[PDB]
Amino acid sequence: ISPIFQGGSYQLNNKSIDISSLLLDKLSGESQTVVMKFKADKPNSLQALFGLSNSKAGFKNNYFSIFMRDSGEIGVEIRDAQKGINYLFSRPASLWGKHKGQAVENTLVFVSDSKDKTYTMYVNGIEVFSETVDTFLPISNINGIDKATLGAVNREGKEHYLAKGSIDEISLFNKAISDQEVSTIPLSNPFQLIFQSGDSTQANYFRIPTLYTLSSGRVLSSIDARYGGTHDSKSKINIATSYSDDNGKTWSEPIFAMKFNDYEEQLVYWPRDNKLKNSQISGSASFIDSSIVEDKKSGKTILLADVMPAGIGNNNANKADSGFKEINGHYYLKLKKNGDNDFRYTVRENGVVYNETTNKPTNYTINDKYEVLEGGKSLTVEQYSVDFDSGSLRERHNGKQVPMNVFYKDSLFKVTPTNYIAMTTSQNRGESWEQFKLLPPFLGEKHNGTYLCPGQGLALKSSNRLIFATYTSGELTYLISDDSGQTWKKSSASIPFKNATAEAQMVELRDGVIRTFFRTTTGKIAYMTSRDSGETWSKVSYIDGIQQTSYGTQVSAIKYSQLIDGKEAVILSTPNSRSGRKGGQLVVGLVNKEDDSIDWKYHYDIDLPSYGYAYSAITELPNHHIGVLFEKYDSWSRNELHLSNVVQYIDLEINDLT
Repeated sequence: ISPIFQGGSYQLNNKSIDISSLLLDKLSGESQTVVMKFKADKPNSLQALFGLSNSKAGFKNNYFSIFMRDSGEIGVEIRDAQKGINYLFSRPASLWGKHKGQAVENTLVFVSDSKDKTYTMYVNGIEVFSETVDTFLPISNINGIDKATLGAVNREGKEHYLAKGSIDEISLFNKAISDQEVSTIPLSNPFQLIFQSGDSTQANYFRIPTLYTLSSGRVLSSIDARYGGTHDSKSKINIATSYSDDNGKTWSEPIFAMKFNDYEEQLVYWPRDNKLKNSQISGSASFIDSSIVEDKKSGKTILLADVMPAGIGNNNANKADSGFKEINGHYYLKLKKNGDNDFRYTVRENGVVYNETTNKPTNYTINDKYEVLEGGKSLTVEQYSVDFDSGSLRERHNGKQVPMNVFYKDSLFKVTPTNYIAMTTSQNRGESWEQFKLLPPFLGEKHNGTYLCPGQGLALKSSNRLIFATYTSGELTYLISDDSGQTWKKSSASIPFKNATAEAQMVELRDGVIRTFFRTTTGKIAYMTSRDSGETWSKVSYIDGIQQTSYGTQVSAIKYSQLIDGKEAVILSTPNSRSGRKGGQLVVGLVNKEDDSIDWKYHYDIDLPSYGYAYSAITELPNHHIGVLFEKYDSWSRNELHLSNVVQYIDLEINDLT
């Protein structure tokens, strides 16, 4: 249908605009849609874009408003004191501010539906909330409404929540437009989604993006597909991938690189209230943090990820146990059988389950998918599904049988409850992935697995060497393969930290020379250098000019193929903030050939200093543009848990950065 009101190009410069005469007598019926295209690249701390209020003495709490915060949060208030109603619905991290230095036109659609008694908010094509209430309050049925306002709310004759921004277009409709109709509204997005709610993964949440440019020109991405909200393991999480064959313009429907089936792949709206938001799926196996590399020799793509058995995460993982038993320099996965108190079994060559107590093979074998076979017959377990119908999280059997896997809660044979690293490969550049294999322990049988550094592994340009960075207490542990990932060895590099989340990414400055940039606990990004293709490592230095929080954030880094200002260039992606995960930047550094020092010369602001920016992935696209896939929210903040579609992709050119 057509709007009852439409206006545009309003400048909001800390002075409200009265549109009462134009709008108020147009409002009819109990359902309304507001469509608003607006920019706010210098917002106040808290400002209203649009208001409908009773401006009279004594009715200060009788208003409807659409508001935003300088955190990027968007929301509404719907208030009527006589009805005893004070609704506030909002979601953090819902907005863009600037892109390539220009103010972003956000497209906001708010639907107030009397029939379904539901309030729904979309921004930039993403539904950020949908709230159903028992007692519906039509936004223009607030008692004594007499003002329609842009850029403030009129309360008792004064301007509250004054805005700085612009509204280039605002339309109102006396109808609750359908989800279909919403989808036809043109957008001016500076970003795209690769993975998103409702896609083939059926995860409502995503974290830990990666990007890697393959030699064919295909760009590959991996990610944590997180089902039980955005929580780290323990949870249900799979590793998903998508690729682009047109320099990042379009992306394939995701497939899984690593998945478990003990719990259903469920699209769930995880609660965000303080009482339930820490609900965590507690009985599922999971994967977490992935990294990609391409091998020149074989042509294969290799993907590593951490693996967590059922109910396990890094916090409750057995730190004193690798989960393997050493027998003559060979390592075998340990297993515990139903009823036993110790691990009296191991998994041997060809997957033969072998009994340690009496040194003999059983009738059980483990197949390639880590599934349990008895006499060659597949054992099964009943799958779980999760729900909040009872008012709290329940995990229960759903009637479906799935192959029995040693990483499962209900399995006859269970692995050690600790963290592992697994590897999978693809021979068709991400169209399909093999069944994963566990990597051996690298620091002894009584040391838990090191933690994979998410992002890219490193393929040395002048050799067949492949390196994946990992970390643990007191060191970075580089995993090195010279044979297409068939065998790995470690190279330990001491770092002056106990228990740092030392997520590290590497760049090859020149042949055989690797600089690794890593997260610390000091508020500064650290680095070290190898000049022998990863065999030995320098002491640790720190970057000045970039700030992180005490707890830190993953940093992504690439060696740019082209010279800049006549010099070799490295590009880092990180939040630049001592306060939270926000103020995202790409920082361009020029290498000094005298000593391999780096002058951090250009800082490109991804969006506002106050808008969220967390884990990130960067890659040089085949056309020499830069692709960035990043968490556009504060993934540390306990206020920004469980948000949909905040991992987003943008395309940049070097001239944008400089």
